[PDB]
Amino acid sequence: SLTPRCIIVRHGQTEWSKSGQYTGLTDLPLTPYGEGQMLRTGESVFRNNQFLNPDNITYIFTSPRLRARQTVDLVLKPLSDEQRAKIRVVVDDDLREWEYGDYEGMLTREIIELRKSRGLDKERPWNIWRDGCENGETTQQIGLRLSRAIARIQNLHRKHQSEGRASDIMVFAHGHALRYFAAIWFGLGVQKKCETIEEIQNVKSYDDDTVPYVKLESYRHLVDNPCFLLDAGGIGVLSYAHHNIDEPALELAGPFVSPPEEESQHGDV
Amino acid sequence: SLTPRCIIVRHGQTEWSKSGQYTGLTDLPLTPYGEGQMLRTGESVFRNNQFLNPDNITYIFTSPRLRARQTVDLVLKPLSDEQRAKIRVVVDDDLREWEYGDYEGMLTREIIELRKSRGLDKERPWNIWRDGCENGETTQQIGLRLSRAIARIQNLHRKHQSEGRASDIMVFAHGHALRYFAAIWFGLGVQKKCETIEEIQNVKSYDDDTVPYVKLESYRHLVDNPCFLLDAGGIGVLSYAHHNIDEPALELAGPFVSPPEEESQHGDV
Repeated sequence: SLTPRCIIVRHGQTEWSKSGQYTGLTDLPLTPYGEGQMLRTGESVFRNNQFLNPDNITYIFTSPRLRARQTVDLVLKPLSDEQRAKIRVVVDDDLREWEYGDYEGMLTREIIELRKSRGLDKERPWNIWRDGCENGETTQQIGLRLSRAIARIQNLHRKHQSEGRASDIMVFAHGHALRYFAAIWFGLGVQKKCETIEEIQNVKSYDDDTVPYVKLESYRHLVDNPCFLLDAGGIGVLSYAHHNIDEPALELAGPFVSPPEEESQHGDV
Repeated sequence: SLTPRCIIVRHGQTEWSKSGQYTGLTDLPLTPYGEGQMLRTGESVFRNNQFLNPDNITYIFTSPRLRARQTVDLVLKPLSDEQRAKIRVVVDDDLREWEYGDYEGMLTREIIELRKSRGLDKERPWNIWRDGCENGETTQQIGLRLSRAIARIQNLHRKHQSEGRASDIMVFAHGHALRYFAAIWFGLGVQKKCETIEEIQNVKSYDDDTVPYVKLESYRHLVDNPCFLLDAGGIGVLSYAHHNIDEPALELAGPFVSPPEEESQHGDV
């Protein structure tokens, strides 16, 4: 049985993303170049079934944003209808971009200037991962919501594996969000217990009965930059050491997966 | 001008790697499956110049091991002689696999059993990133050599970029070593100053005048598992935030690089 993966994909280029602007809840479309960019992506990741075999895909999660949903269609173009029917696509609000608040639409340079004029960052420079965004999200808020996504996904993965099924789940979302996502997948940042009303409640971010909700004891958030680079159309491959869904890991993935019988990993413990 | 990348590739499958055995200085060849594995990889990475353009490759570093060297030839089969003449290949002893010492050739379960019989790991289970290997390397020793290779690589990157050249450097090495490499690339583990005689001296690990030696002030080593997965023939993409060689980053790399005019990244600071 194949080791499960969660394969994260940033939406294609939008106008703001190309220009360095922070795009959160603003619902921009893919630019023409962005479209072609995701069309060629899907083509390249499905080519001959070596990197991604549509038979092994169980779930595809998507941020509600247009740009992300557009990317789903475009990347999945090489699939047949038969292939598409076996796959569940779930819209999940937990997957949105960091809510930029006051900073929506701005450039870094501008954010710094705006904050400076407000008396902020007097001792150290702004750092979104620590500080979050005025009238937008703190690092804890996005850590939390991403953690519930992750736990849902890992839970599907465990059930699938335990059923003897291979399972590739995809996530199409955003630049800050996915870097964040991948950072906590493999253990960066800090563990915090779920205490406040927000930290405990079911905010109902998706509507799909076949995706069990995972009620978290605790969650993860970052306090600093994880140092990931993720351009539009960038892909990350998240997964597991020693076939153990308890040892989440970031995969340095080559163009094709080895069958378990041909894999090269040391044993656990 | 394009952001430089250090593209790390684990050697193809060997008989020991396939079976879970620790392969350090033992100089195994690729299995036939391994060869085919890296022939197909090279083809897939050079396919249409979108992921890797031979034009942009300046340096290829390789561990001295046979398996790594074999992989270099195999991955580069798609190249013309003209293309290969513009690329320098540098054998670097600093890029070898962790020296497993007493554990060479063994399996993890076997390592644990041997250590337990010696009275070790009485309070917590063996962890190589903290503990290293009996009559092999400490984590600090491999941290050190890897740090020297990185420093030399980032050095070339900076020079090439400052000369207005793109720069893709490849590194072909090993499972533990590469994960370790990527881990320190982007900031995991701990900074330690170079104090002891080993920590300061030039061990002369490669022989190529065109590669400047970098005399380190301090270096990095891990103290725990960075949680990367890296099969035989796996590939990671290391790089930089905001085109600043001062901000090393791991890239979640899609099938193709965007021209800087098409890239989607927030400004720095």
